[PDB]
Amino acid sequence: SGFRKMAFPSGKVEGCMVQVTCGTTTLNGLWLDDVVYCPRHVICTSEDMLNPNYEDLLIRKSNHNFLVQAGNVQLRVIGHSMQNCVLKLKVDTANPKTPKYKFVRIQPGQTFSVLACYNGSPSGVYQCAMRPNFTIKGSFLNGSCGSVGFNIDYDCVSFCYMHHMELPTGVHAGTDLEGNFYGPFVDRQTAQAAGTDTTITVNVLAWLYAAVINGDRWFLNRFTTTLNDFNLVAMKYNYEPLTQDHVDILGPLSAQTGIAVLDMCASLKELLQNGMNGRTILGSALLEDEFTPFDVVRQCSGVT
Amino acid sequence: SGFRKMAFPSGKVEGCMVQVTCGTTTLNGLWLDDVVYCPRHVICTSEDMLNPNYEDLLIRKSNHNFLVQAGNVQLRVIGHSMQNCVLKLKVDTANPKTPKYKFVRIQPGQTFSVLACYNGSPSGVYQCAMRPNFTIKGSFLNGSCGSVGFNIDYDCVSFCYMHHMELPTGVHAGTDLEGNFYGPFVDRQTAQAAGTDTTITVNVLAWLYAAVINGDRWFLNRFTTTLNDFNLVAMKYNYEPLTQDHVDILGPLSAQTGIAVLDMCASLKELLQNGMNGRTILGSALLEDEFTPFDVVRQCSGVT
Ligand SMILES: *CC(=O)N1CCN(Cc2cccc3c(CCNC(C)=O)c[nH]c23)CC1
Ligand SMILES: *CC(=O)N1CCN(Cc2cccc3c(CCNC(C)=O)c[nH]c23)CC1
Repeated sequence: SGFRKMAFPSGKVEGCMVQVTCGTTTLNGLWLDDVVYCPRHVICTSEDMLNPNYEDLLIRKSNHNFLVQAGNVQLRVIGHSMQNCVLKLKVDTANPKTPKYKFVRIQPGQTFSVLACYNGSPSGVYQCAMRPNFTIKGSFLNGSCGSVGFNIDYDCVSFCYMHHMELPTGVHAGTDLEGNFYGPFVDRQTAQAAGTDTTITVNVLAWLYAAVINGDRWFLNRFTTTLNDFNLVAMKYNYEPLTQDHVDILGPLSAQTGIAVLDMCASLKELLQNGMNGRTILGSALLEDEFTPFDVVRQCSGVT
Repeated sequence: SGFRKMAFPSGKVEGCMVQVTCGTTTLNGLWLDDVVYCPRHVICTSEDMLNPNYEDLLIRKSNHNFLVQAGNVQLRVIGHSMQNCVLKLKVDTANPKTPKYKFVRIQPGQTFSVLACYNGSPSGVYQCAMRPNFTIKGSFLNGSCGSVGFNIDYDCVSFCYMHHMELPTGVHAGTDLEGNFYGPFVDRQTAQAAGTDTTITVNVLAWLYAAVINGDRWFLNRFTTTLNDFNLVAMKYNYEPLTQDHVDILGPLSAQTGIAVLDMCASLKELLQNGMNGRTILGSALLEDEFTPFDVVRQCSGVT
């Protein structure tokens, strides 16, 4: 027992990290097979960052301008191309440590692990959720760009994120591995509005189910509610409206604990309206929304 | 910017994990060079767990009874010995993936990453602190025993923990890599008192410094305090007394932010006496104590 914000083991991704340098700018790249993927802003200087014309900036660059170093060994760049906001540098050597992998575009509300890197070297790993507003609340300093987010299903790494920027608000924005940004963000140093964020209701309910499984039960009550009633409360407190799809995903946890999903909604309703009266749930003094129903089941069943 | 409970990249440790089976019991082992380290209770059945005589149980076992599997390859066991609460199985093959490593006994209040494993397969990674009462609040299910805790300094892994047990209270106990338990715990299925836990004061102050660096400043006040005064409040709220050694360790963060350590103590004093009035600090609604001053500096400076 016990419940922690657990990230996937990062080994398979550490073996893919490389340093990409173009001119004076250095960031991280992801080496899979004979291709290195990195943010296209590796070709900018601070002089260009306010309003870059990426097509024009990339035209002044040749394969020999992209310096790719895997730890201490230099990769020979034999092709370069821009796809959306990523650069794909074809190298002459396939990464011997390339795991089985997929490129996936995750949905808002889903979670993933991030391997923060600096100069191609992994520094740490943590679990994130893609916010409903398509930002992530990460931990990224200058040089962390090109660090990736991923999920691991047995032997397969599904890469879902590459870090590109920090908003003036301190939240993070990035792309899928095809270079398409999550959200309305553009890779330009400009004021950018992150939309109104909401709390991921299905994840809070999943975490309440994890709390019951792990012993924390004080919040369970004698009440029930309806999806309509619950959603009136969800709206007042800026929670995502709960749908039957969310109830269906919570089915396994509802079955394991014997607590009907709408009964758990009534516990959540009372916690929203009354607060936690100074108590904690799974060591937290707030309602946690960064565990999906899949994460809770995995952490409570023991999947490797 | 941004602040997260970040664990070390687990790659170097994933390459050391093996499955150890003895009779019907399976747990995890750590393969470093030609030795596999695992909890000695791998030789028990539930029939033995209430009051085992480990010396007698180990005498009924031969090298061929210890089945060690590294992923899909079987290791040949050529020696076995018990050191405190660990077994050391000498194998005929040195682990090709053995990183540079040390065995260290961490101090209470220090942090480390845990790579939770099942059947020799890594499932996830999270950051822990060794509680002042020598327990850890982890996430471990049956079969997780033998999972290890560690720190990573550039290329060197310092193994500090091996998981052995869950107390009836749900907290976790284990040993250093010489098999010596942290705390008064014994590897026997019996009622065991974890001492009174305290909050790691120097870590809460370190996390308040991380909050200031990352923008969360609402808690800073116009007050100061003394070590004596602060410690009267620390005692009332079950915080560890602050010493000059703790002030000295906070020196770098005090210098970086320009907030004198005793001024930060006065902010902490007011948070303890007044609570957080429904506000948050670094996304938390409670005072976080699982970041050391070293962790905060590493996460805020970018060390890989
Ligand atoms: C992650 C990293 O290493 N960074 C250093 C280079 N920075 C360049 C860059 C790229 C795209 C968008 C940028 C913005 C958006 C506005 N943000 C702020 C804080 O003003 C700023 N710099 C950008 C990315 C970060
Ligand atoms: C971690 C793991 O895989 N476990 C399964 C085997 N268990 C055996 C064991 C070893 C040492 C001490 C034990 C206790 C102490 C009392 N705890 C409770 C909850 O009653 C129980 N089982 C023990 C360890 C866990």
